[PDB]
Amino acid sequence: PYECTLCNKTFTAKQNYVKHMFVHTGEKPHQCSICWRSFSLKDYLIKHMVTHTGVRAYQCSICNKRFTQKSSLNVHMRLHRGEKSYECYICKKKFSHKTLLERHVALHSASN
DNA sequence: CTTCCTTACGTTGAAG
DNA sequence: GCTTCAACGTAAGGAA
Ligand SMILES: [Zn+2]
Ligand SMILES: [Zn+2]
Ligand SMILES: [Zn+2]
Ligand SMILES: [Zn+2]
Repeated sequence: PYECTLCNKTFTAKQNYVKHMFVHTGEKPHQCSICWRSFSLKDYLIKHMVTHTGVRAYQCSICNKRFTQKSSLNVHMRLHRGEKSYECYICKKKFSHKTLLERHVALHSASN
């Protein structure tokens, strides 16, 4: 029900509406006391502080590799699921089409 | 190729 | 019940 006069965007709650209008003001009052960069919202600065501490709190449950963020970990999860590959049950090689495995399995048949 | 690092939205749930 | 408002979640996309 909340709309931005400028960029014309609707928000569900008032919190994101109030924050969005402050970002428009360009003001950045949340400063990192290590590198002295400023940020418009505190939640942004909280994420920036990881670049100094080096903590990697977001660990994948599969390969156990840790990341600086959850967005970085979310996109990493798109790699543990991908296109399947057929497997010759003799030489254990992989193939990308069934008609390719049938032509290869038929090779093991002719010679033996 | 991945990952870092930035921003922008969202709902949930203590706490007045 | 009605307001925050912090702590998360989702995602995008150039930089490293
Ligand atoms: Zn706007
Ligand atoms: Zn800093
Ligand atoms: Zn993983
Ligand atoms: Zn084979």
